[PDB]
Amino acid sequence: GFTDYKVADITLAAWGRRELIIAESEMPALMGLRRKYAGQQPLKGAKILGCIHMTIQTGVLIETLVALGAEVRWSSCNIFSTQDQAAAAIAAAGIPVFAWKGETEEEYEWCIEQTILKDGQPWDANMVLDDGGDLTEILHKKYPQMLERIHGITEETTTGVHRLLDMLKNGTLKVPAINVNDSVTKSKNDNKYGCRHSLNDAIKRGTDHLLSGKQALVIGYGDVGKGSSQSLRQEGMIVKVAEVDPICAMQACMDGFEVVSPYKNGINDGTEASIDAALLGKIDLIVTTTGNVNVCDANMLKALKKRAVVCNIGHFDNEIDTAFMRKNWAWEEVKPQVHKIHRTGKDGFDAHNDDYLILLAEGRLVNLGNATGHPSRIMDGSFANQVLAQIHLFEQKYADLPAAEKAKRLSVEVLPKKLDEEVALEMVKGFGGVVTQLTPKQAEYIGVSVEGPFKPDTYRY
Amino acid sequence: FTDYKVADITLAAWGRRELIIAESEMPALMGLRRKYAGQQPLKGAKILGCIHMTIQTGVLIETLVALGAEVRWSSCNIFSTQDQAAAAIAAAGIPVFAWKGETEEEYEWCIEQTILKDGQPWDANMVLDDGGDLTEILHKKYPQMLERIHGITEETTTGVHRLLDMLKNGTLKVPAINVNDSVTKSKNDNKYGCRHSLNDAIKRGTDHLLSGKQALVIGYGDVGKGSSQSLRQEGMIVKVAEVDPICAMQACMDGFEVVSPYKNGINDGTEASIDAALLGKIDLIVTTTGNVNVCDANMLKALKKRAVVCNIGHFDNEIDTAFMRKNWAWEEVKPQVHKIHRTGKDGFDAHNDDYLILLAEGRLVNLGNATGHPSRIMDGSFANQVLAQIHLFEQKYADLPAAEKAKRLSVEVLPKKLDEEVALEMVKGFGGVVTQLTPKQAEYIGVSVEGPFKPDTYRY
Amino acid sequence: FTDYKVADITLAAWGRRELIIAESEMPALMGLRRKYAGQQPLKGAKILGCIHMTIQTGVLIETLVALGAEVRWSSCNIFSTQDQAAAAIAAAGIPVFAWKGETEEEYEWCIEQTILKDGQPWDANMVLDDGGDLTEILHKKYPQMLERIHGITEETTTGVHRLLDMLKNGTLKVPAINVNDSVTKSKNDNKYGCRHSLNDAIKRGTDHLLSGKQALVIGYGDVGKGSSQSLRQEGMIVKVAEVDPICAMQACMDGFEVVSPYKNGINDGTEASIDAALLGKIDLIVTTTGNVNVCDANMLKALKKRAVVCNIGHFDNEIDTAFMRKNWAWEEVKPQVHKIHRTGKDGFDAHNDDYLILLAEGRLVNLGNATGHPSRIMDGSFANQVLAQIHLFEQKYADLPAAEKAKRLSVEVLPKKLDEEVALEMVKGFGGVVTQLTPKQAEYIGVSVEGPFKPDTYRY
Amino acid sequence: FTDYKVADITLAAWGRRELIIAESEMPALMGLRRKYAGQQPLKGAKILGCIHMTIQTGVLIETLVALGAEVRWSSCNIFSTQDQAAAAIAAAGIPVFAWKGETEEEYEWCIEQTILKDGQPWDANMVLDDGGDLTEILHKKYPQMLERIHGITEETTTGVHRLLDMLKNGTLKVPAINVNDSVTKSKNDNKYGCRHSLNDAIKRGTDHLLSGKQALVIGYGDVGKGSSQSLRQEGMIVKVAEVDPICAMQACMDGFEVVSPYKNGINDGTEASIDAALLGKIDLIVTTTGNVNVCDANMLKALKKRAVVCNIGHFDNEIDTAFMRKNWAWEEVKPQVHKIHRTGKDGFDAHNDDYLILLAEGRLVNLGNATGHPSRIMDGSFANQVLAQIHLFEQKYADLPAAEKAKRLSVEVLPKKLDEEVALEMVKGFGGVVTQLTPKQAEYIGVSVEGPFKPDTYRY
Ligand SMILES: NC(=O)c1ccc[n+]([C@@H]2O[C@H](COP(=O)([O-])OP(=O)(O)OC[C@H]3O[C@@H](n4cnc5c(N)ncnc54)[C@H](O)[C@@H]3O)[C@@H](O)[C@H]2O)c1
Ligand SMILES: NC(=O)c1ccc[n+]([C@@H]2O[C@H](COP(=O)([O-])OP(=O)(O)OC[C@H]3O[C@@H](n4cnc5c(N)ncnc54)[C@H](O)[C@@H]3O)[C@@H](O)[C@H]2O)c1
Ligand SMILES: NC(=O)c1ccc[n+]([C@@H]2O[C@H](COP(=O)([O-])OP(=O)(O)OC[C@H]3O[C@@H](n4cnc5c(N)ncnc54)[C@H](O)[C@@H]3O)[C@@H](O)[C@H]2O)c1
Ligand SMILES: NC(=O)c1ccc[n+]([C@@H]2O[C@H](COP(=O)([O-])OP(=O)(O)OC[C@H]3O[C@@H](n4cnc5c(N)ncnc54)[C@H](O)[C@@H]3O)[C@@H](O)[C@H]2O)c1
Ligand SMILES: Nc1ncnc2[nH]cnc12
Ligand SMILES: Nc1ncnc2[nH]cnc12
Ligand SMILES: Nc1ncnc2[nH]cnc12
Ligand SMILES: [Zn+2]
Repeated sequence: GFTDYKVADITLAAWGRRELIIAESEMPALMGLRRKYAGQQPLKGAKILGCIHMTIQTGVLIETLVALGAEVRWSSCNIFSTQDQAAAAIAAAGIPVFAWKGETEEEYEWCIEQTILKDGQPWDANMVLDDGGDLTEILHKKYPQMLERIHGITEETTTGVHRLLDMLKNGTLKVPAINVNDSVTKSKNDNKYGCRHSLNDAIKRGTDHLLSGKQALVIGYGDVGKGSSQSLRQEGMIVKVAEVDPICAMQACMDGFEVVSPYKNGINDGTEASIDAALLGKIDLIVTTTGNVNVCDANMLKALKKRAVVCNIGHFDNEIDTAFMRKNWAWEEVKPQVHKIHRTGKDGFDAHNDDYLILLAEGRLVNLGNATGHPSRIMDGSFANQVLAQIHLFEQKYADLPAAEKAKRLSVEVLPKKLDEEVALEMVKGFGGVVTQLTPKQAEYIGVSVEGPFKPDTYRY
Repeated sequence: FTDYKVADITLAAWGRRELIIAESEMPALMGLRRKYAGQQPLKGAKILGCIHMTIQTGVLIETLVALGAEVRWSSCNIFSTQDQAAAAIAAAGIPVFAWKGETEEEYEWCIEQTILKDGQPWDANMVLDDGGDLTEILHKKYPQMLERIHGITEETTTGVHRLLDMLKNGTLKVPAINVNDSVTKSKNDNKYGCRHSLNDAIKRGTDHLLSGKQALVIGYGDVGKGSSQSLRQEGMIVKVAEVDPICAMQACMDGFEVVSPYKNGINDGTEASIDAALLGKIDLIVTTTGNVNVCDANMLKALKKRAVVCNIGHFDNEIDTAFMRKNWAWEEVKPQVHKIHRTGKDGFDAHNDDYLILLAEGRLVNLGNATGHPSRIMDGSFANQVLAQIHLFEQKYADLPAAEKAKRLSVEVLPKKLDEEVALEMVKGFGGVVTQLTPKQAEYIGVSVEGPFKPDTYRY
Repeated sequence: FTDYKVADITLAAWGRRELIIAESEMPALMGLRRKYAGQQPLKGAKILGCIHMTIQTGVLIETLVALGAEVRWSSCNIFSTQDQAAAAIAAAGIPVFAWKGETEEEYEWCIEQTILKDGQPWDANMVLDDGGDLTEILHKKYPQMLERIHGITEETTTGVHRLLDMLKNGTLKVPAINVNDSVTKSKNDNKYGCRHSLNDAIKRGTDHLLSGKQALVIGYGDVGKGSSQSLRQEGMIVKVAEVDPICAMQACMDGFEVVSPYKNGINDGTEASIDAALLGKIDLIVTTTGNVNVCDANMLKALKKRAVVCNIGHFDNEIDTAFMRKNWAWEEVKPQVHKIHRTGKDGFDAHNDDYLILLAEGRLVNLGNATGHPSRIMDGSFANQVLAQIHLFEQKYADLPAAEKAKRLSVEVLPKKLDEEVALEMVKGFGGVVTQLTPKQAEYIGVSVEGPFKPDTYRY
Repeated sequence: FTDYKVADITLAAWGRRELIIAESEMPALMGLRRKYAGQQPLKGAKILGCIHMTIQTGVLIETLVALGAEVRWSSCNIFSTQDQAAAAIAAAGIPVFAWKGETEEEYEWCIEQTILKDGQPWDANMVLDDGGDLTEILHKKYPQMLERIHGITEETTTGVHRLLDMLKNGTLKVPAINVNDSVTKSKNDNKYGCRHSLNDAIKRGTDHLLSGKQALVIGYGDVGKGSSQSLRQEGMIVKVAEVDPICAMQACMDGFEVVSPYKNGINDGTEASIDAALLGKIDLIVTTTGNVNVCDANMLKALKKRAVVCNIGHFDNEIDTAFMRKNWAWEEVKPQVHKIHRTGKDGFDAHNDDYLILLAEGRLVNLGNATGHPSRIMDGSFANQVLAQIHLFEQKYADLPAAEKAKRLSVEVLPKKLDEEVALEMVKGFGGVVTQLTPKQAEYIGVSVEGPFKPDTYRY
């Protein structure tokens, strides 16, 4: 009887299920939570609006939430990141999902709206799980009455957290949030090692280019930029790194990279004369990792070496000025999510023109657009933190609190270190790792309990 | 001038040549000399210093002096002094009591010579410490001196732990800056410094090939991360031990197998709990923890014949060297390199195969068997030290009214803005070029164009 | 009549777009097109080709044709064709019989379609082969055709071994060039190609994280060196098996532990000789040997649950997949990815935990589950192929008298000077700049300024 | 015993302690000592040896003696002797003339003391040489001695070139074994030895941070490959120069940018041909070529201020140090470390910023500023030397009639089977376990189960 979904092809469900069964075996933290909490049903009565890339890994997350008692309605947080077999397997399990690979922007917004509304009216949602803040923004702008009954938001990614903190600073945030991104088992696992795995993967799938011996420029050296620069350097690329943050730049130097700017002396005067044309004319690959806007700008695109590959692994596509390219240059599709952008003019191109760039995933997050994003064993950490964060906020029942008590709990918080450690331990056991137990004397010597937590909250890892 | 004690004053010219080179490798510190020369922000400061008397420390000392300070100096380890650096500092008219190869008694005597001048307490008003030994002696033996001291600037993880313990117990008498937890210290010195200097020290002491051999690194904090890289980049097969599952997760993701010396990780102190099969394959063990007895007697008994044993944490009690002194025979190979013969206490066969090689008698190996971290790394740590000395000296805690002392008695870190400023000088030293945000970009991410660029929660 | 057979001719435009990109990545091959355009050195050549029908092979084919040849083409593996490449070649009017996912019967039919044109032997006069299957079929079934063939140019290590065996037995009927042993082939394609494409294929088939997991690479020749790097650079903990102690020495020095699947390295053919403790910790096994049964049934039984098994040597008999077909149940995950359930032959539980994952049914994994080596690497191999075709075609062995044919049967390599010339074009493709020797320098080391730069004994 | 000259005989006990350690790191060489002690295959051999008088050479010498030889020894470089090794050898009753820091006159005198015993030619019958200086002196000055010599075993690439030049000109008087081109020498010592010892020597001489800095390695043969890895593994950004496009292709594929010091690679002797922008960014230049003047005066003028300059090829003429001696002022930092002030010849300002740092006066830096390659690597080279000495001594060329000498007068390598046997012992030293081929597998690949495993064409 179940029809409350919209996916590319329901017949892919059996394939998706085969891949979910494999992914379960690669996600011991998440599966450990399923086993530990199945009896208690800590999410019984939770009704979760979810908006995160509809991948196989998200499928295991969804089914864990459901196994713990929740009901959900789901969409993807990017137009190209859904794996159609994952979406189909979730729909076939009776779970509302509105997601397919290759959505238009209009369809993207419609999919989020289908999670929010059931049978033409607001669903009885009481929790939000978001990656990037688009669902959170729609709820605040269009559905404030729904937020009265929502207990919390659990936010996945750096960009989404920034958006929440902006709302909190402006006094416009209506429900408390957990910053899942800043668990160490998320930020220093997913953001870094996930991109290490999936950046080179996506570039190979899209282009099949040799990377060894070629020149790359990675814009940014935060967690994504660190993992991205390693993805490339481990393949034998000669990688240069750009940064605005001198501490991150110092790390890039010490890690063995030359630190450069696309602009002469680092100063963008807005003119083509401020571009380091000599530097850009030697770059074969540019990757944006910043979470910022226009860090690969029009003048940089004009100066790049002929046939350079351009991609973005930050959350939103506006890292690269693709609007400039759409307005001015001719796009030739090579295959899905791979375009040659011909710099010779807007109306048509010579099939044998040499003056083009190759753009991956139309500038949208390349790892998910041209490959399958991060691997299950990495997403295990992020998604175990999501489950714990959902349990915590659902149990706190913010929406049921009196006004004076809401005022004290309206915050953006992280999970306690003890839980971060518990996720990490399950990850380590998945690798067959064996953690040593402190003796009582050793635990006393460093001032911790034998079971942890092992570090002060100031610790950076 | 006679108010010093060093191994050999005639090494001064060599030390000075090396200081002049080190200046060229320390642009953050040299930038501070230029920036603050006019103000003389340390005029009237009288600084008790206790930190490894290396060439890099020499550049630190001379920066403090160039900013107006007077100092009295000792090393914080018996084997870490570079005798040419000590000589060059003494030859400049600066009181220094330090040499490579001190006894424990001589070590304590050197610290006491900084504290006392012409037989009585110096009129010290600032403390710069690495590991907390000087801080401990002042609190326990010279509490009256602390009434006139404005602050302590503490270099290293172990020393900071000790300060935070004092603050929690209410026994810390003056405010402190935790220099260790600047990012340009902890995530530069503690990690990349050990990356550079661990393999260096092992090569100088043993000249052993590392490629293809098996290592066990105990700990995966900043020092353990850098140490594991030092070995793996040489082609060692490195296994990592940890108690902290987050640090263990990082070791797995970084490409290491995570193992325990004890079966199932359970250290009951019995020989039966040792993973003898694992330890019997290890060619090199390195301790990085800041903890006690992490390479214990039963582990030492089980190690592969001819394994190398060393420690790069602050104190030698990471390894049970007392057990080895009590039970086994020590044959000096050359200074700071001993073969420890597991055949018994009273003599050894010159051709015995059942020995371990211990470096620096278990004391920090990078400084003991080589020269510690390189100048361009120590530039970051020591720029932070100078800024921290300026900050606490200018605050004049000792002279504050009682109500204001109560509010300022704390262990603090430097502001992120200054950490970034030190980083930028370091980056320029490499020829790196940082990009400047446009106004639109700065608005988009919610920061000022000049920084700071990250919230205080950020981990890098 | 369409004198081709491909999966889907509508993929031609896509293939053509990818050919145009690949041309830009293959400067040695495109340089040959330009250099030899005038001469048409392959005018009159009629080349039977059997090599993986990829985009890279497409550029090779079109270079041969641009130099005057006519060709008839098939793939040398059932899973290696890129259907868009085959379509683009068919659409250009070139006979090609190839698709991804051939049966063994279809594979042999495709080779036969190259050999026969319109129901009779084509008037072939040249052979280009990868692995020796076409060479074998010609000798076994069409020996009269070899009377008119001037030579064979053989791509890969396995094919060369087969040719040398024929030469030793007196069964080889035409001379050959060993293309594999150009340095710009063996030490480029076999090593760096596998470095690029092994981890690529494993990711596409499984999307498994590799970092922190345990791999066993069987063999450490050129393919094993590149394969081990592919995995270790992703953070795998890689162990290496070898029978050749020189290759094993290189693996140790490169930072790998060298192990055997068998106790003390001795296989007695029973499960008791398996190192079950070792195999029970392995997450991925990769065979690279060119040998037979190097991942045998007893090893397969002992592997860790849910281990990935794959082969990157030329033929699938490196792994005992016949044992698995006879005894265990195969569940297709997706094309070229099977779970092999060790619970029995007749069915499986969808939730069984005791399975292995086999890629490409044991056929070469880089081509089966991804797209093989990248264009910029295949540029070197395929430049050598073109040069080898030119050389043998020009020599005209088939036109020699019978007594002279007997004396001119050999297996030769290309001269070092040409290997250097290919390498120079590759380097220029990266933007590299080679220095020119001064006359004094060239005299000092005993070479010509233009090369060759090394004696024939040199191993690089 | 007085028939020696060393720096300080009292260092003998230290040398012996280090020899005993080195023995445990040299299982191939010690395996030969044990295997051949009974047979005494070198009984009656009288070996003139000229190779770096290190601890590793000490183990070599004592192995030759243990097998029956008598020797007379000198070093083949003025800065490479370890004085404790020389003392330990002299204290064992073995004639050795070597110390660290010889003058050129003393260097020649030391070689002459090996050649002459009590003022007259020794009754030498074998030569062991590293670089050809002893070989050249014998041919030019002592041709009568060569009549009674059975062979030369030559260690290094430069020496082999010199022998092959003599053979080509018809001036080589006795047969030679090219020890360099065993795989367990060239692809072990030349590459992995330099990987270990280059960064070691730079750190000992300068204590400079390498991570994040720019290096230029001139050459990408075995020494250049190992050198480039030594630097890149420490986090240097390494660029590579080459004249050989095949070696340059390998550098690109290995992840390096390939550059020339000269515009378009044309070294026309002019200042304007220097790529000033490139050289002005280089912090470290290392020469690895075996060629002459590859770091020339115009390059030295253009280098970044405070760049480090060193050579790891056999001879110091890779760098134009004569130009620097004639034009610039040298300030000794410490032994084997000079600042070269580009401000003029007559004195310098102690605070001048415009200088270069030269290590070991341009002589081989790994031996000059550190201890060269490690024992476990030199084990391979020196096991090959022992085998080569045995082979040529047993052949007794000097006793053959003139017509029979003609057939054996050649420069040859050891058989692959022996190369494999050395490698196996090396692998067992790491605890590696080689797999034994089954008879069916050996048949499949066409080899004997015991080896050799590869054709003579194989490049590894
Ligand atoms: N694709 C993925 O799977 C994935 C995974 C995790 C996070 N992300 C996204 O990637 C982005 C980066 O995340 P993060 O965790 O690395 O954030 P981060 O804050 O740790 O790092 C971003 C870095 O970009 C630098 N930067 C900003 N503007 C710059 C400019 N103009 N030039 C150069 N450098 C500049 C900043 O200084 C900072 O160090 C965010 O959008 C985040 O949501 C994507
Ligand atoms: N030698 C040097 O030049 C140098 C440089 C910087 C710091 N240090 C010293 O090195 C030590 C480590 O400093 P750090 O910054 O890395 O500290 P840290 O807190 O970052 O790391 C120490 C690690 O040891 C682990 N650990 C504790 N007990 C353990 C046990 N029994 N087994 C395994 N792991 C265990 C902890 O979990 C932690 O991750 C300190 O003593 C510090 O003062 C030395
Ligand atoms: N997939 C690809 O794209 C690709 C590329 C190049 C070559 N190849 C194929 O890969 C195979 C290997 O080629 P190669 O050039 O490396 O050959 P190689 O001769 O250089 O190396 C093969 C190695 O396998 C080792 N070996 C043999 N039997 C063994 C055993 N039982 N256990 C352990 N090690 C064993 C040998 O000692 C040898 O070192 C061949 O079949 C070749 O045709 C495939
Ligand atoms: N220091 C050590 O311990 C040590 C060890 C082994 C060998 N060596 C010596 O090192 C030298 C190199 O030995 P190798 O075995 O690497 O020789 P090799 O022939 O393998 O390599 C030398 C390389 O230098 C390149 N080259 C020549 N002239 C050049 C120039 N003008 N610019 C750039 N590149 C140029 C050549 O093309 C060649 O690839 C020899 O002198 C050898 O005796 C030293
Ligand atoms: N595989 C994945 N699933 C969900 N979110 C992701 N973010 C990055 N990779 C992802
Ligand atoms: N070189 C050095 N000088 C001072 N303190 C140090 N800590 C580590 N290395 C050091
Ligand atoms: N340690 C060493 N001893 C002898 N010859 C060498 N060549 C390189 N290193 C050496
Ligand atoms: Zn999102």
